[PDB]
Amino acid sequence: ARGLGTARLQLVEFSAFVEPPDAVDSYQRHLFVHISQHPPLESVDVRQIYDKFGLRELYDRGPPHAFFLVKFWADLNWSGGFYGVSSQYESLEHMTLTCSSKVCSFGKQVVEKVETERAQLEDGRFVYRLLRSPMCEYLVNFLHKLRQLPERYMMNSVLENFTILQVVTNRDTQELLLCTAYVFEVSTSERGAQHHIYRLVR
Ligand SMILES: *CCC(=O)n1cc2cccc(Nc3cccc(C(F)(F)F)c3)c2c1
Repeated sequence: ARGLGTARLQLVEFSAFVEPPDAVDSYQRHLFVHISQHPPLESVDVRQIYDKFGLRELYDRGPPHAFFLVKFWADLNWSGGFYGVSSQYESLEHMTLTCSSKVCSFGKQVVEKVETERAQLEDGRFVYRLLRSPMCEYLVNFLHKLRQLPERYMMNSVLENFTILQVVTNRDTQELLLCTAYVFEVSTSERGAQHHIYRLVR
């Protein structure tokens, strides 16, 4: 694969953002993370991130190529605005998707989010839109609380135990389509949000 996504279901865009209250007057938005997919990928052993998450249960269930690892270098420099998460997938089949998002701190599932979104025909492609979903209030507080840590390495220390498991399944057939594991560091002030996309093997 050359990017995040199987060839049965591919991730177009994924972003967690904030819009300040004066975005109505003049629109700006700040990206905590961002993936835009609109050279093959490097390999990471899934046995090496088992402790951070069920990943082993899902991986043995398969298929292996559906599993990806993304690390974010989040932008945490930017209160009371809207906090949003947007996801967008594309496929050549017409499916109904179930997208579970399990957020674990220290391996303990803190928040889980399950969503359903059915296909839409758009220019020879089937587009799945989960745009502008409000962020969990826990995650807004955690992002807030992480923001005034006095040191960058303390932020990285806390984020060492903070993981997100993305599970996208065909709702009708119950089969797994895409699985992404998110591991977090914090980017510097001068750099924006960044990602690297690995592929989980073995
Ligand atoms: C709790 C449900 C929710 O609103 N939600 C669904 C998600 C799916 C995937 C990822 C995230 N959150 C996320 C993504 C990137 C970076 C962050 C961080 F807070 F900046 F660390 C959070 C959510 C949130």
